[PDB]
Amino acid sequence: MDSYQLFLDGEFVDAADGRTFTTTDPGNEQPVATVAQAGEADALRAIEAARWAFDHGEWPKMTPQERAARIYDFADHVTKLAGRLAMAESMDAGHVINLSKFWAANGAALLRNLAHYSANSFPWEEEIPYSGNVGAPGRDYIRREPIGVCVGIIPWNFPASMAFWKISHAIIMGNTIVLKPATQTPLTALIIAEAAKAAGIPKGVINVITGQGREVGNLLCTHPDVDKISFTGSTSVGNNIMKLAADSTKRVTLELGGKSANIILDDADLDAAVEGAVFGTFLHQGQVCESGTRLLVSSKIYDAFIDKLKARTEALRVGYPLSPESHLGPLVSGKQLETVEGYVKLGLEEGATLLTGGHRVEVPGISGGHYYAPTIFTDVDNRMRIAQEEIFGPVVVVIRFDSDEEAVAIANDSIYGLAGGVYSGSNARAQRVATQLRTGTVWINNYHAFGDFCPFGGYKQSGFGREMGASGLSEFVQVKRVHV
Amino acid sequence: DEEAVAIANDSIYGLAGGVYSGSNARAQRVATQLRTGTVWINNYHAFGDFCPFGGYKQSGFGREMGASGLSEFVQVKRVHVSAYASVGASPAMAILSDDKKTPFVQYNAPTNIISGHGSLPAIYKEMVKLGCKRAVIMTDEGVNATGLPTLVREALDDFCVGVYDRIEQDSSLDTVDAAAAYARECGADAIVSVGGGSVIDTSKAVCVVLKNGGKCNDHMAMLRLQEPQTPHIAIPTTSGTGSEVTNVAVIKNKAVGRKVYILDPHIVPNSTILDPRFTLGLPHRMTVTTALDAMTHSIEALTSTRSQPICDGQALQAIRLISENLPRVVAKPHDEAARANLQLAATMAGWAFNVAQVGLAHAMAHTLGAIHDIPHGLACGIMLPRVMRFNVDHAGHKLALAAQALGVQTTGMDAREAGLAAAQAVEALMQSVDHPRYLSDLGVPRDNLSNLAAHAMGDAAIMFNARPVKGPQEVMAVYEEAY
Amino acid sequence: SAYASVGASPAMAILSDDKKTPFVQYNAPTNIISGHGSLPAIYKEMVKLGCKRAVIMTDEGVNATGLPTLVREALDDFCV
Amino acid sequence: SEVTNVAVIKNKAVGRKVYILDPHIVPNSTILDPRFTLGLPHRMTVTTALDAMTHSIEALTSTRSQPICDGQALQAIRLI
Amino acid sequence: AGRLAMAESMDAGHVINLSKFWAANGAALLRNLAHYSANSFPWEEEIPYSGNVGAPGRDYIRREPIGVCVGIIPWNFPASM
Amino acid sequence: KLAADSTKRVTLELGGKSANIILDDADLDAAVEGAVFGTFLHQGQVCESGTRLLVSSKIYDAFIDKLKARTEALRVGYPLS
Repeated sequence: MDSYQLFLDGEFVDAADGRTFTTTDPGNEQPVATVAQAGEADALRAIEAARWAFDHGEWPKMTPQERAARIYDFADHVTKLAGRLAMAESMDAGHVINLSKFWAANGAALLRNLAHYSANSFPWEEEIPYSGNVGAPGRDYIRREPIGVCVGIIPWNFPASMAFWKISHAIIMGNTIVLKPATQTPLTALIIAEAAKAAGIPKGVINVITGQGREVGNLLCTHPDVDKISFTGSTSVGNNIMKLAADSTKRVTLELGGKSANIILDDADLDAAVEGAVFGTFLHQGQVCESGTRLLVSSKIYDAFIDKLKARTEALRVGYPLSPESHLGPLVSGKQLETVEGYVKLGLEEGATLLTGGHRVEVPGISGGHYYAPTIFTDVDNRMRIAQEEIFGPVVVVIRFDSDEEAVAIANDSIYGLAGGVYSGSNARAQRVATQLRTGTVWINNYHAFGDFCPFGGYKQSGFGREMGASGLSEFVQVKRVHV
Repeated sequence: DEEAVAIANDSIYGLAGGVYSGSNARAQRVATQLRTGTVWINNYHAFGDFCPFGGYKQSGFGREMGASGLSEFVQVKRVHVSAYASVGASPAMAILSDDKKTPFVQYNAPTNIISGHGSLPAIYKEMVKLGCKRAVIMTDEGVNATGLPTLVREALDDFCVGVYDRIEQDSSLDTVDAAAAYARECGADAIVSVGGGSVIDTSKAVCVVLKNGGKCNDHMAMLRLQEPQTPHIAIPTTSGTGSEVTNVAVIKNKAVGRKVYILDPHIVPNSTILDPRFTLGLPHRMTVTTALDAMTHSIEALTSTRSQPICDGQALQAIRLISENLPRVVAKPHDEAARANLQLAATMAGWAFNVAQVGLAHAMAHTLGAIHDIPHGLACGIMLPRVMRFNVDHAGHKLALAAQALGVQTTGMDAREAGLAAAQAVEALMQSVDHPRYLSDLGVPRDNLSNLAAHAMGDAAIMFNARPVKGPQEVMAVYEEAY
Repeated sequence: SAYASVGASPAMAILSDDKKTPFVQYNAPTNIISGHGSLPAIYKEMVKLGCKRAVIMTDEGVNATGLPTLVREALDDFCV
Repeated sequence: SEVTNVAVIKNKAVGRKVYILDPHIVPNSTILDPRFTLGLPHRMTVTTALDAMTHSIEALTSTRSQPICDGQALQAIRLI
Repeated sequence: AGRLAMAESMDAGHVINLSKFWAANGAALLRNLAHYSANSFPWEEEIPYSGNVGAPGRDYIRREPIGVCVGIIPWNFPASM
Repeated sequence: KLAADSTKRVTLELGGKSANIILDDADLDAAVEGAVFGTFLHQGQVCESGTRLLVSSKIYDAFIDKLKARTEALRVGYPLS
C-alpha cells in the first residue's frame, strides 16, 4: 500500500509526531494509501518556509520572463504524470475516468497560458499620463508587486483542478503558497508537488500540508505571517474563516456554493436543451459548485420537455469510476450520501413530486460504495427549502414559469449568485434574459464551459473575487503608485 | 540605504512613504523596496484623481481613484454564447452518453496551391504577392546535397538573402531557436522551406518565433495566436507528409523526451509549390514509405470521430490517386505525371487529416519515432492495416468506401466483410510495392513493447479514433500483432 | 513568366491543335460552417472578422419566409 | 455562389450580363444551416440540384480541369 | 465653494488656505471620473482566446454595479472623503 | 467581523505610520521643507503623515538645526484667519 509524505521546504518529509491516516476509495470502500497527518508544528514549518522563500528567496526577485521558463518546465513535468494523476483522482475522489483523464493536460495548459500572459501582456508597469493634479508636475506610474505568503484551501469537489488553479495564480505572480487539500482527497496535491520538486522550483515556494480536524486551518488563517487567504468551500466555513482573518486585516477571497438556475425558453431546441440540462445537473453526480440544480422550464414546453428529460436521465449509467463505460460514480463519502437522503426526505415531506430516482444504487460486481440514483423533483415551488438550499448531490428540482420576466424573477430569488444558464433559439432573447441575471457567469446554449481566460466567481453570498484571466491574476498583486 | 529600507519596512502599516534624494535612480532603488501603497520622491501629499492610493499590511486593502478605484464598485460577469445549439455539438457533454461522434467542425483551406511542370518560377511572383523581399531558405544537409535548394535560390534571384541547412531529422526546440536566430541575423521577412515534414514543421515554428520573438518553448500552445505570422512558402520533396497544408507542427522536447505540439490556423503555410522535379529523384524506399504515410492519413481521416463529407471526398480522391499511381512510380521511376499525381494526393490527404484528425496509428508512430528514431512513414505504413482491423467493427460504411476506392468489389457484403476486404487490399498494395511489414526488421526489442505502449497513451491522437482505447492493454495487443 | 513549360500560356495555343491549359492556381479561403443549429456561430464569426454593424441583404420572397428574422435574432446587436 | 469569385450583374442600358471576377470578392464565410433549405418547394429543389449537377459535370470536362476540381466534382455528383 | 469652505473651517478646524479648495477639488474629481467612466472604462471587454477549444463561441465580460453601498468616513478630511 | 456574517464586500482604509527618508545627497532646504510639510499639514491629522523621519547620519547635524528653525517658524492660530 502506497505511502505519502508532506511537501515542506522543497522536500518530502514525515509529520513531526509521525502520525498518519488512511484514505479510502469511495467506489468500493477499500483503503488506498496512508498519508502523513500534519500538526501545528508542520503548519508552522510550512509558514516559515514560505516566508523565507518570499523575503529572501530568488522567486519574487526574478523577472516574469524568467519565471515563465520555470513554469514551462513545471507544466512539462506535470504532463509527464497524466496517467498517475488520473488514476489517483479516480480512486480517491470518485471521478469517472473519462472525466479525470484530462486533469493533468488541463492544468499544464492553464499553467503555460497564464505564464505566457503574465510574461507578455500583464501590465506590471502602467503609466498615468494625466494625474489630475496640475500643482504637482512629474512622472506618475503604477507598479504591481506580489502580495506575499498565500494560503489556499480547496474542497473535495475538484482536487486536481482547484489545486492547479491555486498554485498557478499564487506562484505565477511571484507569491509563495501553502496548499491545504481536503481531508477526503489529499493525494493529487502531493502528486502535483512531486512534479513541482522534479521541475526545480525553488524551495519554499510550494508547500502542501494534509491534516484532519481544523486546528491546522485555524493556525493558517490566524498566523501573522500569512498575507492572503484564498478559500473555496461552503458558506458557513467561509464566513468563519473571514471572521478569523479579520483580526489581522489580511486579504481574503471567498468562493462558496451556489444554487444555479438553468432556464429553458419556449423557443429552445428540446433535444439540445434536454441534453444540456442533464449534463449541467448530473456532471460528477451533481457535486460541481456551478451545477444547475434549479431547472426553470417554460409552461409552453413543459409537457414535451419533461418526458424527454425523464428518458435522458434514466439512460444514465452508474458504475465504478475506473470503468470507461460508467457515466456516474459514487458520492465522496457516506456522510454526503446521508445528507442527500435527508434532503430527498425533506423534499418528499414538503409535497414535491418524485419523478425518478430517490434511492440507493447497487453496482453489479461491487460490494459497498456510496452510489445514489439521479433524482428529479417536479411540482416544486421556488420557496421550498429544496429549491433554496444547496444539496451537493444528484438531485434536481423543476420549476415552471409563464414569461421571461417571471423566469428572471425566479432565478434572481436566491441568496446565491454563482452561475446560470439560458437555452433559447434566439441569441437576442437569451442575452436579454442573461443581462438581468445576478450571477457571476451565464452560459447560453451551453453549460460548464470552463476557460483559462474566462473569469468566474460568485455574486451575493456565493463569495467575492474572481479567478482566471487578468481579473484572476490581479487578485494576487499589490498596487503601488510612485510619483517622481 | 539598506538600513533605511529595513527600518521603514519594520512596521505593521503600509499606507505611504517618501524619499528625498538628489538622484532619481537612487531614490527609485530605495522606493521599489518600500512595502507601502504610495511612494513620493522629492514631494509629499501629491494627491491625484487618477493616482490610486491604499494601504499594505494592516493599513487595509483595496484602492481608490483611477480605474483601480472604480473597479472596486463593479461586478464582473462572464457571458458565453455557444456557437452551436444542437445535441452532440460539444465533446464535453459526450461523457454522459454512449455516442462519441462530434461532427461539428469548421473547414478552411487558405493555402495557395501551385503545381505543374516548371512551376517553380512562380515563387518570384508569389513573393511580390505576399509583400516580401528577403527570403531565407530552410533545408537540411540531405536535400541540400541534391541541389534543389540551389534551384530555389536561382528562382528567387534577388529575393533570397540566405540559406540555412542545419535542420536535423527529428528537430528539437534548440534547432528551431538556432534557425530563428540565423534567419533574424539575415533580416528575413519570409521563410521558404525545401524538404520533408520535419523541415516544414521546423519552418512553421521558426515563423512563429520570428513573428512573436522569444523562444520556441514559449509558443507551444493550441489556438493561441490571433494574427497571421511570418509568411511561409513550403516546397515538399517527399511524395507525402501533408505538412505543407496542415495547421500543426510537432517538435521534440529533449529536456522532457516528448514530442510537443503547436496547433493554430495561423501557422498554415501561405503557399506551396508542387514541382515534380523535387520528387523525381526520390529513392524507392522513401517513395513507398511516403506514399503509405499519405494512404494512412487518408484512411484514418475517413474513419475518425470528426469525419466530415468534405474530408471524406479529399481522403477518397487521395486514396484513388495513390492506388493508381504508386505502381507506376515504382515501375517507372522518372514518370513525371505519376509523381505529380502523388504530390497532389499527398496535399489532399493533408487537407483531409488537418480537419478529420488522425487516430491511434499516429499515436503509435510518434512514440516509435521518439524512442527508436524510426521514420514516420515506415511506422505509419506497418501499422495502418492492423489499426484498420482494430477499428473494423466500430467503423461504419467508411471502410467499404475505402475498399471501393482501392478497387475491391463491394457490390454486396456485410460491413465487417467490406472492412476486412479494405485491409486485404491495403496489404496487397503494400506487398506489391516492396513495403516492409514487421517491427522486428527495424530492431525494436520484444520486451520494450510494454514501455512503448505506456508511452503511447500520452499522445493527443487518442480519443479521435473510431474505437476508444480502454488502456495500455490494447496498445500492447496491437504492438505485438505488429511484431 | 510564372511557368516555364510548354502549353502554360493560352495565347500560344493559337498555333497548336492542343487547347488544354492545365496551369491554374487553386485556393479556397472561405470558412465553411455547417450542421444542425449552426446559425448562432455568426455571432462569433462577426467578432473574428472584426465587424460590429451588419446589414442583411435579401429579397421579398425570402423575407416572407422569416429566415432573415432568424438571422437578425442570431446577430442580436451586430445587425443594424 | 457562396464560394465563387465571380458575380454576374445585368446591364439594362446594354441588355447584357456583365462580370466582375476577383479572388478578393469571395465571401469570407458561409453558414450551411438546413433550416434555410428545409422549406424549399419541389421545383426549386430539383432545379437547384440539377444546376449543381451541371456545375460538377461541366467542371469535370472543361479545358482547365484539375485533379482537385475532379475530386470536388465527383464527390458533389455522388452526393447529389 | 465659499459656504463649504467656511463650514469645513468652522467644523473640522481646517485652515482657510487649505479648506478653500475642497469644492473645486471635489467637482474636478467628479467631472474627471465621470468622463473616464463614459469614455475609457471597459464596461464590455472581449475574450478572443478563451483557452477552451471544445466550447466554441463568443466570450466577453460585462461589468455591472454592485448594489447598495455604505460609506463611513472619519473626521480627518470630511468634504474630500 | 460584523460584515463577515452576510458575506459582503468590504474595503478598508486604515491609519499609517508612514516613513519619510532623507538620503545624504538630498537638497537640505527642499528636504527640510518637504519633511515639515508632510509632517505638520493639518496638525499631523492626515492619514499619510510622515511621522517617522529617517535621516542619514552624514547629514544629521545640518538637517536637525534647519528642521528645528523651520518648525519653530510655523504659526498656530484661528482657522478662519
